[PDB]
Amino acid sequence: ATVLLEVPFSARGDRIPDAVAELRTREPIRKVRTITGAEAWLVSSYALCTQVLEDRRFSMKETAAAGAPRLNALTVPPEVVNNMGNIADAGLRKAVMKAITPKAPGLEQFLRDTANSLLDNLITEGAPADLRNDFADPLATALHCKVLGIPQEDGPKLFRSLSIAFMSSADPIPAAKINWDRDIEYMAGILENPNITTGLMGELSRLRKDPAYSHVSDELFATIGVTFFGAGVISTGSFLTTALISLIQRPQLRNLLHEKPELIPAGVEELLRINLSFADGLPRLATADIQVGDVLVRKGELVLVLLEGANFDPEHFPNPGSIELDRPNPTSHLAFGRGQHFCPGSALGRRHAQIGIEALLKKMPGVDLAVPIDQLVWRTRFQRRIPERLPVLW
Ligand code: HEM
Ligand SMILES: NC(=O)c1cc(Cl)ccc1N
Repeated sequence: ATVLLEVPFSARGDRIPDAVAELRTREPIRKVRTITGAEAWLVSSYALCTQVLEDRRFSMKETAAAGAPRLNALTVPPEVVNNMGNIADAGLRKAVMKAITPKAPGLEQFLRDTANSLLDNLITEGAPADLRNDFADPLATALHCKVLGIPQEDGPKLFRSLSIAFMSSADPIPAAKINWDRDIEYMAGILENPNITTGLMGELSRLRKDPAYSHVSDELFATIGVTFFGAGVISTGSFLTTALISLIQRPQLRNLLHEKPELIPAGVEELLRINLSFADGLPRLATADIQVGDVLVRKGELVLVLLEGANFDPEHFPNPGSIELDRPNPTSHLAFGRGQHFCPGSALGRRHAQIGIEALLKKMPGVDLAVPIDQLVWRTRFQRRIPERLPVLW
């Protein structure tokens, strides 16, 4: 006899388990068990992932309901799961999004300079270098500090909350509350800080004093800075790191982008499509009985949308395991989600990786793993799959 199939299948972000294809072919929606012991539906075909993400009756908000089947424990106050709905209601949606485009003046030059300088330093210290801790993460952290308008020097302390903040835990994490509360006081201080006038926090400080926002709470303003810092640094640093590994593992692809750097955008778009950085399916709670393939999902039940199920579905991406820079549907992957909660930092996520890859390829054209790929240590019980250290030589 066997327990119900458990998720996640594997912390490894350098290979998709064979089980995913088997599941997608035989059972594109099946019952699994999460780390909390709750039952959920795993959706692993493009068509069904797309359906669940586009049907708002599969609610993100409701996952936070007391007594709901859970993927993992909340690392935030329950009202913060409705973050984007709260931002929408307070009239802050247009302002938040305009503040987080890679289109801001001199932001790209900032990324480029920062990536180059992180890289010059690696080269000066000599190989082996750690591309996660000493390149991709400081790059992400530096980008979000610039973007928020906060001092660069504050980034590493805020960054160190993230190994806890993005845990995927069966149980509540005392440390997450500590960090959350601390980082919220930090962001509040920043709203009251007369020198913080640029980026997202500079803008939020203005709107805060505007009579049109007089009834928006201080908690929400601080929450926006903590959440956008955390979600963004975690997501871009994780993505970049594992996209480097895929790049490294493909010297032919790396050559091509080195010769023809104008293909880098088309490359990152494939790197996003194939990325395994999201460790768990996207959770949603059925607010009604909804047919999904052969299964009638009952109101109250948890549904997990498996992003690599969609992104490696051969019915939508032929030869899905393969990076092809000339697919006719290149950006239709679900790497940023789909429908109501589509990632608001997608343009920023894209530029960060394009530039980080671009600079890496110029400075380190012979970049290569300095250990066998199996030696990478994968972070467990975490909402991203990342190698703890990315040791490389060049
Ligand atoms: C390449 C980097 C990134 C990847 C792969 C990525 C992935 C995603 C995905 C798949 C979702 C949808 C989650 C869901 O529907 O449950 C999402 C939502 C979100 N992301 Fe991004 N993301 C990235 C960069 C960013 C950046 C740069 C920011 C902002 C600085 C950001 C902040 C958010 C926030 C606040 C949400 C919630 C959207 C909502 O609830 O309506 N992430 N991220
Ligand atoms: N800074 C934090 O501790 C934190 C950040 C996010 Cl984005 C989510 C949960 C957290 N505890």
